[PDB]
Amino acid sequence: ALTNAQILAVIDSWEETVGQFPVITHHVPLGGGLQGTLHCYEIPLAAPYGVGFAKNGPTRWQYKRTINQVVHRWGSHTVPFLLEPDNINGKTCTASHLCHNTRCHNPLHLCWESLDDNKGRNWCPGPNGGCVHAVVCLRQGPLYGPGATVAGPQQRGSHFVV
Amino acid sequence: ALTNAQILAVIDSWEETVGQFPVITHHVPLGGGLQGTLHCYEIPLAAPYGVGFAKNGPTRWQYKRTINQVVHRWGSHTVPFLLEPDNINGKTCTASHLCHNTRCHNPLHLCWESLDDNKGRNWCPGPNGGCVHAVVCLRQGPLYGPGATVAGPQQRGSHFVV
DNA sequence: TTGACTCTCTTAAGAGAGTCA
DNA sequence: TTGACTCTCTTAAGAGAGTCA
Ligand SMILES: [Mg+2]
Ligand SMILES: [Mg+2]
Ligand SMILES: [Zn+2]
Ligand SMILES: [Zn+2]
Ligand SMILES: [Zn+2]
Ligand SMILES: [Zn+2]
Repeated sequence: ALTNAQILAVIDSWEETVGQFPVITHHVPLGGGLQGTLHCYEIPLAAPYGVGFAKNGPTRWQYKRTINQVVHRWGSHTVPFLLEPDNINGKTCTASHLCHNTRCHNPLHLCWESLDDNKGRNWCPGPNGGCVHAVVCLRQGPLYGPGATVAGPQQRGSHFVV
Repeated sequence: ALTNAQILAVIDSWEETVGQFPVITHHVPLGGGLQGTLHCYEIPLAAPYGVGFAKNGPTRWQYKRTINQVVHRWGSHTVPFLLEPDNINGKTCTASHLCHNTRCHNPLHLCWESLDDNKGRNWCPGPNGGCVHAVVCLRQGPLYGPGATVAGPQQRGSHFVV
């Protein structure tokens, strides 16, 4: 809600509830042929999810609290960042999973960045493979690799140059 | 159904027409601090675009040919790939700009790959910066770099471990 | 047969808000 | 007040199809 105290109280309640989510260990590629381990705090697959939490989509949740007799609601991963600017360079800030695990609500696996920065982590080579993200990746992106391109650049005639 | 010969004729007419589009020289990052040059064949900003071409969205066009009294229509960048498989790994193939210039219709700047592979090129370090795409990038992706993350991973209490 | 418009849809990373009990 | 559902929306890489003359 409006006050900094009220916002801190929301973050604190969220952390306490998410802190009781099951901790699931995931071994992950780091890049450079190395492997690491992440501990994701995973929201349950079905209700009940935790005090204040409800599912609005297959992989979407919201956190809600009643403050000053009014319901305040947020996307479930946005709560750690309620004191941060909600835009950057005219682009909306989004909660971005460094662990690429949507059910995870571990704030140590989240950052707050444009949707383009968020998406791009999917292809990052990872913290031991050349990640240049200033807020460093925790793992190689799941889509990193050579791809599966069916056909490359080509022409039949002689009208084009690269 | 259109025969192989008829499809080749469509591709040839498309190439003839696109080859007469304005050719614009662009200096581009290649990765590794190097600069290169791409020559884009750019569809006009407003009608007329060229024989067979029409705009269906702000940066979307279609190519249309009428063969034996039947109207056939294709997305304007898909025509080079009409003799190729149209899916791979259960994913639809998409025209993918290696030059990242949507108006460009140079077939030497296009490849044919899944939408995920397509998107990922936006963040590629480039052919001189570590590109691992099997069909190599022509330039560093426009969104490559450290990003502009507003807030990184953080907690207020001690409920979490990474 | 052709041009120049019109409309809505897909995907996978993210969102806000309403209906009931 | 809290829980458990419902719906549609945003973005930026990409699509198919209709109307009229
Ligand atoms: Mg993400
Ligand atoms: Mg692209
Ligand atoms: Zn996680
Ligand atoms: Zn990274
Ligand atoms: Zn081009
Ligand atoms: Zn590449």
